[PDB]
Amino acid sequence: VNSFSGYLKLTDNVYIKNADIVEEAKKVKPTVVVNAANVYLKHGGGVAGALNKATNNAMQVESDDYIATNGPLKVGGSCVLSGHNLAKHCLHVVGPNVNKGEDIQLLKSAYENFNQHEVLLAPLLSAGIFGADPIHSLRVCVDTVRTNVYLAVFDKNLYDKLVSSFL
Ligand SMILES: O=C1CCCN1Nc1cc(Nc2ccc3[nH]ncc3c2)ncn1
Repeated sequence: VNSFSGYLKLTDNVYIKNADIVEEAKKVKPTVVVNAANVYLKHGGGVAGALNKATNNAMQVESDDYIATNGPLKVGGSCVLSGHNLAKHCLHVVGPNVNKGEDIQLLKSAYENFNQHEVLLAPLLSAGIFGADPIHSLRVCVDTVRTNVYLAVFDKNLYDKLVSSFL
């Protein structure tokens, strides 16, 4: 039993809700919140911009030190950093950005990072400003993640379409 409330159950392990991931994180304080990161951990917009804003830019400060030490992430890769005031940990995961020409096959590799964590709050990878089809992202999530994932979808219209089209 966990504190996630109001989710629709899609499969044994995947749950979905129309919610602002920022507000959801502040309420549950999950062990892991997933960020829709880029390889430079530049949290300018989309989910990342919103999460970072909620940390008063502390996420960005921490991320800049991470990059200075380690260099950029790989597309499809991840790193674990602090969750600041939102969660114990933030799993920064880089899905492919279609608006940069990146290979959509890397979306499966991106979701594989979730399997290293028993329970996660997450957005749909490569959705929004990353330019992928969210219906496809949900399909890859369900077919790749085996741990317990609670998906937050900001747009109500999109949430309803994802549910109504789910196989
Ligand atoms: O819906 C999708 C599909 C893929 C990415 N994506 N976005 C989100 C957004 C979100 N929260 C949010 C929304 C608007 C905001 N403005 N300022 C802060 C802030 C926070 N929570 C979950 N997914």
